[PDB]
Order: sequence, then C-alpha cells, then structure tokens
Amino acid sequence: DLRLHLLLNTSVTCNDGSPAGYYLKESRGSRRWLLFLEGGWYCFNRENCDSRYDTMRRLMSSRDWPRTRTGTGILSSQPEENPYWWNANMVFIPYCSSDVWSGASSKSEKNEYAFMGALIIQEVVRELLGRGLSGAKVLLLAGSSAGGTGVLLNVDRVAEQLEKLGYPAIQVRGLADSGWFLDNKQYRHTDCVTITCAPTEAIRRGIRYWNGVVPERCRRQFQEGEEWNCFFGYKVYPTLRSPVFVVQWLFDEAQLTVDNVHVQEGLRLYIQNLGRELRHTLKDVPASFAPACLSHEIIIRSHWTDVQVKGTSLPRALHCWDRSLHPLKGCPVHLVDSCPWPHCNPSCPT
Ligand SMILES: *[C@@H]1O[C@H](CO)[C@@H](O)[C@H](O)[C@H]1NC(C)=O
Ligand SMILES: [NH3+]Cc1cc(-c2ccccc2)no1
Repeated sequence: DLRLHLLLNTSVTCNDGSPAGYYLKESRGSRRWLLFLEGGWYCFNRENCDSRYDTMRRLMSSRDWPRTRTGTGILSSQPEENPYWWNANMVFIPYCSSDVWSGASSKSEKNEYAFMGALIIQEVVRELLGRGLSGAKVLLLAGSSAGGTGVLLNVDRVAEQLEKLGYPAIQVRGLADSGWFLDNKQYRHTDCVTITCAPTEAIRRGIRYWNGVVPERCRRQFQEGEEWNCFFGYKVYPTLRSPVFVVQWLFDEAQLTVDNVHVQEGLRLYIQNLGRELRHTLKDVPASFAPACLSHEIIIRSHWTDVQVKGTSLPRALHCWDRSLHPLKGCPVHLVDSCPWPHCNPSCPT
C-alpha cells in the first residue's frame, strides 16, 4: 500500500479548493523513483465542469480520498506482478484538476474552479526532495490517458526544475501511456455546440479557461492562439529533450470515441487508415510499444505483463530501454505491430 500525503502548500489545490496530494511507498535501498499521473478526460467550461463535479467528484476534490491505495502493475512492489521496477520508490499522483495536467489558475472571485495541474506536479516534486528524492539517480514521470498526455506536457519542466534547484545528476525520463492522439478527420461530424465538441476545439477553449501551459519550445513553434497543437503527441514529442518511451494501442478506445466511432466497407477502411496513420507517427520514435488492439491504458493494470509485440513483453521493452540509456541483441526498444485490424495480435486484452 501507498500512503496519502496532502500537500503542505495548501495554495496548490484540486478543482474545488481542497488540497492536492500524492500517495507514496518508499524503498530505502533504491535510487529509482516512479511518479505516476492518473488520467480521466477533462472539463472545459462551467456547465460541463459542474456535471463532472456531481458524478466524478474524486477527479475534482480530495475530500473523499482514502488514506491508502494498493500499487498495481508498474506501481506494484512484487516482482511477479512488476518484472521491471518492483524495487523502486512508488508515487501515485491523483488527477483532480481536469486540465490534462496543464493548468496554472487558482480559484478566486472570477474563477469558480481552480485548474492547477502543472503546479501540482511541481509541488509534489519539491516536497518529495525532502523525503529522499534528493538522492535519486532516475526520476521516471509516467502516466495513463490524460496522464500520458500530461507526461508529454510536463517532463521537460520537471527536468528544468531539478537543474535550477541544484540537482543536475538526477536523470528525468518520461513514460506516456495512451496519451498519443491524432487530430484526424472524424468518421461522422458535428459542430462544437460537450458531446459534439471535437478535441481540437475543446482543448483550444480549455487552455483559455484553465490558463493552460505547454512546453516552451513547442509554444515558440506554434505561438499565441495555437498552443492546442502541443496537446497532440506527434507535434510536441519532436520538441522535447528528455527521453520519452511511448506506449499506445493502435486502436485506442478514446481515439475512436473522439472520432465518433462505436462492419461494412466505409468503416473498415476508416479503422485500417487509423492504424496506418498511428503507425506512421511512431516510425521514428525509438522507444515505443504499440500493439494492434482495441483497448485503453495498460501500465497500472495487474495483467500488464501479458501483452507482447513480436514476442517481447512491455516490462521487457522497458528494461531494454533502461539498458540502452546506460543496439542490443535480443532486447529491443521499438516495437510496433504491422498487422492492420484490432486483435490481429493474439496477446491483446480480452
Ligand atoms: C505554494 O504554491 C504556489 C503556487 O505554485 C507558489 O507560488 C508558492 O511559491 C508556494 N509556496 C511555497 C512556500 O512553496
Ligand atoms: N482520459 C482520456 C483522455 C484523452 C484526452 C485527450 C488528450 C489530448 C487530445 C485528445 C484527447 N484527454 O483525456
């Protein structure tokens, strides 16, 4: 079990002004630290944030959080469940800012909600430095779904934070799971009039509502009013300096949802073209794992050890990545299926 700590800086808050926090399991022997960002979509105006507060309140508030959590998948401390990093220091950071971890805005007389995701990450890192992170050799910032996109938005800022604080020896790296989306043509169309709003338009509105922040080099490329581009992995990844491993199902359920897909020729060609386009964007990503499955998230699932690409599991590929950061015979790090239909890989989740 990981133990809850609410942030000592009470000005860094969840949506409703309650303190943000983190769950921690220390490993005294180890100089490896895993900081995991939870996911779960977002909200981008008063009306759809109010709805999220009624029936998804744990994603908006710490008032009802439990005192402990069990570590699962890559956050497990049992080598049988976690062949990769079972002896690491483990941190789970709950997602309570509804801003894809991009926001820097406080609740105030003009703001019903606070959107502080970017500041929550920075404050967790601080307070951890007084609990043993100051002795680390590797900090892996990982996350799933909205948390995976959050890795891409925040990994270089964590690296810059630690450099300016006087810790040049800690190696910061990223692991982005199910956060690599395409701003592609939808299978059926609707103008943005919540349910009808495409992610490009929803994120453009959200950035303005959240006071959202994107990595500096990407911001400089796309400039004012076009920062939404940096929420799409294939556009922001080439601007990053930190090593980032990309995990992405070729037919992600969240991607199909935003494409208005729920089989005849038209839809067959649409689905096959989606897999080809995703594979094309990963062509020159040297650390990646992309199976031809219809699913969503993987790295904190207990059975994450079961899926393989070309005979190599995800825990193995991540271990091969570690070795490469010290090509390797029989220990690959770029693993992308070429078969073109969901579940053409027999190891896909059921
Ligand atoms: C608390 O967090 C706020 C928001 O990031 C920051 O401006 C302030 O400096 C922090 N205070 C301390 C004492 O760390
Ligand atoms: N939790 C799923 C999720 C997906 C997204 C998302 C992020 C960027 C672009 C399109 C969708 N945000 O959250």
